[PDB]
Amino acid sequence: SPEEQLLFLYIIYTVGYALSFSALVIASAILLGFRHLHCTRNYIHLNLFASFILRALSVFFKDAALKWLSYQDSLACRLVFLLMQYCVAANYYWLLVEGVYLYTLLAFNIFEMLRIDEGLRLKIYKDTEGYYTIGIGHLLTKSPSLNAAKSELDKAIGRNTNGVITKDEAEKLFNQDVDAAVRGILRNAKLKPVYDSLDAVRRAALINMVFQMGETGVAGFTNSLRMLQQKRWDEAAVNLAKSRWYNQTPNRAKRVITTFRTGTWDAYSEQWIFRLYVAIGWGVPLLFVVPWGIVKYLYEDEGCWTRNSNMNYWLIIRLPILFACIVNFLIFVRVICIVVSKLKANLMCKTDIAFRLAKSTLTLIPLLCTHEVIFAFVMDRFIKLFTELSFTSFQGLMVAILYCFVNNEVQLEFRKSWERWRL
Ligand SMILES: CC1(C)CC([C@@H](Nc2ccc(-n3cnc(C(F)(F)F)c3)nc2)c2ccc(C(=O)NCCC(=O)O)cc2)C1
Repeated sequence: SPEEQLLFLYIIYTVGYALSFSALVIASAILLGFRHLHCTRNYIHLNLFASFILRALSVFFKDAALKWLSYQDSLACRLVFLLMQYCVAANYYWLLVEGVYLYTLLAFNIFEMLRIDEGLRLKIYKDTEGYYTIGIGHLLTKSPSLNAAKSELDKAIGRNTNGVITKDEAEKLFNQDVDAAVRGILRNAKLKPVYDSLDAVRRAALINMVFQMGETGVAGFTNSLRMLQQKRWDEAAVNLAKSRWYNQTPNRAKRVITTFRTGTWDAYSEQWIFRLYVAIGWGVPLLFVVPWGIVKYLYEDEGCWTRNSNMNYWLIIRLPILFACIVNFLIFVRVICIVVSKLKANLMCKTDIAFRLAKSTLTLIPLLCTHEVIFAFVMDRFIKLFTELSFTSFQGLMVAILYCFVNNEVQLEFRKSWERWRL
């Protein structure tokens, strides 16, 4: 039946956006409700959810305007359609930053963490403590002798020092120091059990302290190390502030403690980067959607601009989305090469955020960007192509699932909340 076909798909479409809207509002409530979930990774999710929520609001508003000159001829329809067009480009660009964020997350590590905290020295320097240092926090000896410090450095570099050491030589010594740090931890009775239990992020925080203080130095934090092993992050965060370490070097300690508390690199992120994501997710769509709207109002205005079959006016909304999809697939491929490298090299376990976030993002990219690429320059079996409306409707639901409901961190919050209720 012809009429039966169009009505049945209308149901699965509206229930698709009904299940998506609900799931996204609930998911967004979860990310906001629990304090522990307040990190840059989840904030990016909340903006991606909003773009799906607003898209659903367009669908419900269009449908709600059917109840009471026709709706096709009205200007209200063109506005709701223009808002819808905005949400779609927002989905694709918030998906872009979702990939860009992931890529940078895979590129940061302990070496990048220490290069920020320790800084870089080109020449030998006698620090406040009496120790001669160079490179990236490479302490030599406390011996008050620049003559012997240069010689002590000569043996530990290979060639004659003179005093000036190149950027490459410093990176070489930097690798030495970090490898020597992890060997210290694993050769310590009090540091191995906790290090083995920490995630890759909180491992870097533990290496960071050993890099500053020392193997036997950080082993003194008996009080903090125990509650770190027990997954009790927040209790250890306040405990680490009551330290000699925190009062001596406060700016560095607060960054390390945040990394312990949250398990993220937020304490090393620049604030302007997240403002550049919000300029891409919400800003760039505005840059091609409004000129599309203007030409389709001055030069092609006929039934909420549904008959988009004339001139270059189709291309100004389809080429920026194609651009977002091509890059999304380029990130898709690049990320996969990085993840399989880090997994093979035992740099990453399948238990880490970087891998689990890749597990979800690598799913959404070909899920949302495949259609746009396959039919790139086609303007426009009937029943079979009617199925695109099913996937686009459920799209928001799947985003809520992969980025919230199956997230391990949120599941911890529900069990931790249920535990408080009993005790
Ligand atoms: C819809 C489905 C049928 C498809 C989905 C499935 N997709 C998926 C699964 C695994 C790999 N994968 C493994 N290794 C690599 C490699 F090669 F290294 F890149 C990729 N890739 C893609 C999925 C499963 C598990 C999760 C998941 O737990 N998320 C929560 C993590 C988070 O968000 O915090 C997400 C998606 C389930």
